[PDB]
Amino acid sequence: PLNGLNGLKAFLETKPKEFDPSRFIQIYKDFKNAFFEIQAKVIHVVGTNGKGSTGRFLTLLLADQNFKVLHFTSPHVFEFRERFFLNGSVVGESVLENAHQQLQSHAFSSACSYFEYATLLAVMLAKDCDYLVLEAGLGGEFDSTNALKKTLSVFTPIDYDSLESIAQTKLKAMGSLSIIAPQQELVLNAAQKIAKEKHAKLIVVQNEISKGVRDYIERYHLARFLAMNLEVALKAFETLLPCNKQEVLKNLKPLNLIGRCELLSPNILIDVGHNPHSAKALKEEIKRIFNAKIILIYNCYQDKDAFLVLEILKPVIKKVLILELHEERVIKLEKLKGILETLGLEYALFEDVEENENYLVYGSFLVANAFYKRYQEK
Repeated sequence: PLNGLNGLKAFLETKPKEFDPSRFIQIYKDFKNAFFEIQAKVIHVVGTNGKGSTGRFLTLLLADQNFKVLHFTSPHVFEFRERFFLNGSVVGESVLENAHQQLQSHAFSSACSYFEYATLLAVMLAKDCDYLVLEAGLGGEFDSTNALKKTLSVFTPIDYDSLESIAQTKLKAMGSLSIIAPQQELVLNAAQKIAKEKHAKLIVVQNEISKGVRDYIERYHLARFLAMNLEVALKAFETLLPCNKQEVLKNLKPLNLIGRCELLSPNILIDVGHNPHSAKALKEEIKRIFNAKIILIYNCYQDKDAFLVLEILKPVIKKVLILELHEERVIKLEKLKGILETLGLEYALFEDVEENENYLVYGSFLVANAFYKRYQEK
């Protein structure tokens, strides 16, 4: 399907995943000429944390109103097609290969970067959708998703050169109508200044969780996801559909994201997070699922509070197996060893999983995807 000489998998391998802002603007113009100007209303999800859950919550609410929605996310945990959540499910392989087959014969498709091609695939897949929930990549203000006309932007919490510089690149591409989750003070200030400069409407989400959202989270034991992420998605929903007065949380299905609190096997739990909030939720899920101390397979980036996360997990962790990663912004090995020694956690390097033991794989998309490849090859 996605395989073969002309398949999508081979085409993506000609685009090694790791600069010309004018490129995709030109690519997208050619796409619209050669194909179509998408009619779906486009929601641009921009931020540092909570992009995935905020966007998927909004997608689920819209789908519950019998709307056709595509949710475009990045990166992926196990398979590339995770990036396209179409009409309530991950896109089928043959549907994705068919979109690729239509695109690949055009020059602008060969000019695409890896992520730029994924963006065009999302637009192709969403041709007949009512809404396109479009998560920004790492391109900043020149991100490929910036080239599509937007109905609404949703700014999830922004965090870590400087924080002001991060906020600037994300917020500068705000359109006429945007929802902003609770932010740090300088980020809210920067957003308000830009909105005034652009005559735009900025809807500031109150730092407040409704009973309906609390009830939904407790009813499904969804502590894995910040309640505020659903509050922001609900505000987006109400902003898109101001005439809807239904109690949409009562029949909202439980949120499930691939690679979040996911049992890959009876003895392997996998999660791409790295946060005190997700660590607490995984501790609780470890207690429910295994009801014993387990082994942690772990690494993290240099910018994260590894100490606190490991301290939170320690009560249910008997040993840490460090998943050696040489990518550059990963924490240095000896520094991580010192945190584990401060905490009193036995550790070693990860090599293989034993069938008689239980494991949590945790730390990043990178940690989970790199584990999965080594696990795949047995």
